[PDB]
Amino acid sequence: NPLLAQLKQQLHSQTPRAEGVVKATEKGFGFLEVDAQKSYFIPPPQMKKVMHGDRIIAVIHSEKERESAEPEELVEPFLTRFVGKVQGKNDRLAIVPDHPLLKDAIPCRAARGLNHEFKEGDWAVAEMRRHPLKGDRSFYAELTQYITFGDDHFVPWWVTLARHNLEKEAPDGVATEMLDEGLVREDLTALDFVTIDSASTEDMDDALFAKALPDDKLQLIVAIADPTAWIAEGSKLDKAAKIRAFTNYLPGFNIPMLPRELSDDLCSLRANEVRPVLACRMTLSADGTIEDNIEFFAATIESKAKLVYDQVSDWLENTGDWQPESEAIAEQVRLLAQICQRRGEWRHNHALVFKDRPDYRFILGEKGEVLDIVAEPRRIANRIVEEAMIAANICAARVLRDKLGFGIYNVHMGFDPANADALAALLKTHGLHVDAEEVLTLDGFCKLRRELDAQPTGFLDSRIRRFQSFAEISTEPGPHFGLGLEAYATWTSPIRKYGDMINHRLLKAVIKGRPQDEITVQMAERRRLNRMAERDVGDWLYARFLKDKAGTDTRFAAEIVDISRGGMRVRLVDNGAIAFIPAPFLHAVRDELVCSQENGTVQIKGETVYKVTDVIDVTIAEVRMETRSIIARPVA
Ligand SMILES: [Mn+2]
Repeated sequence: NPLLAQLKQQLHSQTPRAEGVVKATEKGFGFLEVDAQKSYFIPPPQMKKVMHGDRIIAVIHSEKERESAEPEELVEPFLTRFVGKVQGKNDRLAIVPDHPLLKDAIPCRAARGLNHEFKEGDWAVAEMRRHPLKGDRSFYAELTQYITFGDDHFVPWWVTLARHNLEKEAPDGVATEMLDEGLVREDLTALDFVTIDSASTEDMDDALFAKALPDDKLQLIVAIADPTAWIAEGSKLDKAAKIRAFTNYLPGFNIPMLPRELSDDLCSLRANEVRPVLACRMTLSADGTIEDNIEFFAATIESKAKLVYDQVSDWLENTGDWQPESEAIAEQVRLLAQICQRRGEWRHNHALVFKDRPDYRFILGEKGEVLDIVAEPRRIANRIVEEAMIAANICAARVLRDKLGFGIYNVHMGFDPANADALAALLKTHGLHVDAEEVLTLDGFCKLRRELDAQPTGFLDSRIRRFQSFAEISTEPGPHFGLGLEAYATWTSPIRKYGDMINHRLLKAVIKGRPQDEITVQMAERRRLNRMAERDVGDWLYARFLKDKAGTDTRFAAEIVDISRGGMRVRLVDNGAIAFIPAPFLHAVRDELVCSQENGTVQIKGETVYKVTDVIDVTIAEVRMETRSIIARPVA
């Protein structure tokens, strides 16, 4: 009855359940990772109800000792929109999802309107449609897009773009005429300005200059291209850039935020071409600070030298190759050098000095093969443009703070106020004077940051950094905890950064007389997707580059980046590749070996033998092309 029914329902609700994530491997039974040590065993027949990565509620089935979990509710499904390689016969297609841990092929079927005959091996986008835990018969996906075919060498670029639903083209750009508002655009032409960029860039978005002043003072002029002089709010090209947010840069291939006809010409600041530029005046001295000596003002220049980072850095030491032809550009290089080497001193004493992990560059043939993977050096000329840029992005942050309290600012809070006392405890182990009170305040943050520098290695720094939040983007001004900036505002690259383009329009309002709520929402999101994309293509290419090295005695220095319970992750110093080293390769006696994810150490016979940050030599044991995984072993 009613009666019987009601009883059964209550007996049903009160029964033991746990919520967790399914962790399957190449076995039949899996586990529900509940938490710290709670993991339940999921038996083979029950494994077929769920997918590795699914978040589920399970009924807990009572047994004498070893308990069992029976999948009952799907909380959060692992797959929704995904990519994979198609298989099967004409009318019975399946798709193996592109993920190390999901071997099983999912029945599928093309959408409405999709007409492509899905060959075998075809890469497809799919959307999950059926799940056994939703009362469905079995797993069912819908093929919604064709990416490319199986043997396609360009698989790495296309699949990555498709899985993140990123554009693969520049926006269509009808380039209409240039605009007018109240442009009292000045005249800094005659005075010879210089670009300092890489070898192959057809767009230089920045120019530089300095003046012979009287007593102990300098005068930097940062000159940045004017995209907003042509593009207008609402404009088609305005609305496409809003969607894209950032230029997506990948190994050998970029997806421009803006049409090339601006980038390469109209906005580019070439050689001896008159170009409408937005500039910034400033003065520095022996310590190096600027006050009410900064004006932001539209102008126009005729750049008189296209200058390469290495040629420039060659001369700023002495070498055998290059000489600046002019006495104009030559003296103007000495200018910017003294500027740079003095400007570093203000940020070491009032901010946070940078050590920006060495960008790796892929060198590819016209067919996509990896020839090499060099690491981009940070010589002096790089630190010249870096310095200038840094200083010149600073000036905007203040200005736009005073006029509006609007801007596109980058807000790094530092440590999560939750982990707050979790941290002052940690250092307390390491024996480090950290009052939980001050901590949060910038003064504390940056004073702690100093003490870390004083350490033998970067171990403790790696530790504490599991405690901070991520740099965000906001409309209000904030502090750049990570940079040591009071406030930070980017206008350095309006051509690649919508934020910097929005800043430009705000920077125009300054000279003259609020970016909407969800703008930052999708600016953050695109930067994430852009970062994952770049990383995923690189993972493919590393696997291809290193393949022939597997089983060989080639050694590679590798820094240990993360310790897990089953082993440790290293990044090869020379190329940046990430490899895994399983624990039975670290020591032959398992009970003698401890890997703590939580302590960033590996102990052998009670002692610490490796820690996050260490640099050891490794050989390449295995490279799995299907999954792009690289296994390494320490040199013995
Ligand atoms: Mn540049």
